Amino acid sequence: KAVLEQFGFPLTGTEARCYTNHALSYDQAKRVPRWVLEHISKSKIMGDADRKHCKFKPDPNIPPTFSAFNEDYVGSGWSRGHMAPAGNNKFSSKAMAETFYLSNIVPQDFDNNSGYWNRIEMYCRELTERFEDVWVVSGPLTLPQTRGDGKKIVSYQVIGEDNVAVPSHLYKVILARRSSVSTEPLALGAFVVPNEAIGFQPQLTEFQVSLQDLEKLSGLVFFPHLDRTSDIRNICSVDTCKLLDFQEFTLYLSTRKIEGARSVLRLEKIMENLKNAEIEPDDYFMSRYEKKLEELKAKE
Amino acid sequence: AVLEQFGFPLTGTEARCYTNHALSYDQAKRVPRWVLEHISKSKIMGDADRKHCKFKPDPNIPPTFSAFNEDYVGSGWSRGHMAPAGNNKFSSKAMAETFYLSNIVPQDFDNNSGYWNRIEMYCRELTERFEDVWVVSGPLTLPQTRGDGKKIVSYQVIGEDNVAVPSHLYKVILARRSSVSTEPLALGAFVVPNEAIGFQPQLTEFQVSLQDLEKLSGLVFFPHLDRTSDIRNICSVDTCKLLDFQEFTLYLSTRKIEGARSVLRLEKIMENLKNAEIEPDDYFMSRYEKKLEELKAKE
Ligand SMILES: [Mn+2]
Ligand SMILES: [Mn+2]
Repeated sequence: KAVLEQFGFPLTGTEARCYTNHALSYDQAKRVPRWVLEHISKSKIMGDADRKHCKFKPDPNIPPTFSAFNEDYVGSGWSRGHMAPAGNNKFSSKAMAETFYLSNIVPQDFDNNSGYWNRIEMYCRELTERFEDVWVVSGPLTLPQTRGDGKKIVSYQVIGEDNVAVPSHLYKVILARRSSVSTEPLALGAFVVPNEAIGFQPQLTEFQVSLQDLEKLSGLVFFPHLDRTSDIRNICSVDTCKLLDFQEFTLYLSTRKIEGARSVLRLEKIMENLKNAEIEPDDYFMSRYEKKLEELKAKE
Repeated sequence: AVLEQFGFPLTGTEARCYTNHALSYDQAKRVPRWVLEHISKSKIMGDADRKHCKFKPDPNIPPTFSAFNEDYVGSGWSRGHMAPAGNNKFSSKAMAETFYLSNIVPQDFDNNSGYWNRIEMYCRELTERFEDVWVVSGPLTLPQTRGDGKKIVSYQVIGEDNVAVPSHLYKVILARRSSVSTEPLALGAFVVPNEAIGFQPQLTEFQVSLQDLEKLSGLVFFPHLDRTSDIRNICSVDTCKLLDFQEFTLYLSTRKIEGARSVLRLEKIMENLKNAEIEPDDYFMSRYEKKLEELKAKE
């Protein structure tokens, strides 16, 4: 109607925004993304892109009045948690840098970010070994709880002067295709984890939800082009949905710390703590360990 | 375009246009984000009857993201129009569409029949002085500050479908005197809490800058409006005066006359009004004694 629209309808700002290796819809009221879609493959998760050189910055395309800023996060007790992981963009330093735009970031628990959420990310990358193409939609969720008088309440903290919303939960929708020629039905799974320290006791399936139920909670329709009348396999039935256990994940963490060891004694402590946990180093750990020891012997 | 092979997720925020209002829906909260309406002298006159309308789900909203009457009834909250039904007396179709729950928000009973209603009346009143009035209404969930400084957003969700109950409501009023007028435009933004508000607060207490409201709601109102141009504050070019108690209490009483189905209930409207230390004006006595003779001609 021209009369209503004479000075324009209000702008919500939810238009899809495309980047090198991810797309997102931004929530200008909460200063966080509504959803972030990415595609993962064997080649994308390989390359020389170094996360150490990347910096968090406001997304230059976002109107500043609706953008978050590093000052909102630093000192707030919450971490800047990627929705599209930086580890999924080793192939392109430009793609990785764009995952450090705050339009891709939500306030996330430190332990969750470096723990259970990281392991889900790793599981998503692992799926590329068994599937050729993997699509992932990540995003925040603000869920209700039942107050003492039975009534359901949504409560969430809001940090910084820009009032960046802290989600109560995080969701991931994983879609995997064996290949573009294959006749095998696609594998899909929806998962919802609280934005807090989880640990190693709960398996990923304990956080699995039906796609319908997640769409009702998030107010979103994921992968709308996907025809649901066809057969879509449960990813936790056709695949494993098993994250790394304590031993494997610690060995993985201790292997990464090798490359940052700036002294020989840092490097032996890494080995020390790994031995104290009775986790025997694997061949890959030793190769990097020996490589770094002679490297550090050749430096001042 | 390998990301799009199976489509980006759907937020469902596209503008939805109706006979006399438009809105953007929030599928997660099951309430509108904003509702824009245009008011004029002609629109607010006509034979469209409110009592012929029913609240119903919006037929164009996906049922999975829609609210239902079962969510509101018994929840302690009223179904509150953003675009009021009273602005569509010219068209029964327009009025019926304001009863789609896509235009509805959980609203405090007193706020809806009281302070918010009075604001709706002031907007209609503007059509005496401005030939065109645009209004954007919607809910707001704002944070409250704990004693330690932490800002917490806390709102209730009602019904099986978890319809969000907002803490505040907002209105953006834009008025133009005429399409041939050199006088500048008039604009104002207001934010009232979603609760009982008495008669002491004047509307200007709840007035906020349009910049602030936009930062709180994540919306850009009237983007095609040039803000470097001559844009006047609505409360300096107009009065921003709501009806006081006596004016409003009389307005409420004159309308309960038309619903009096018996004489004994018709004079109790007179009695309650006199016991309210308000004197019936001519319009009251006019329609009052008319309904009195009408009720003597029935039963
Ligand atoms: Mn992370
Ligand atoms: Mn109302």
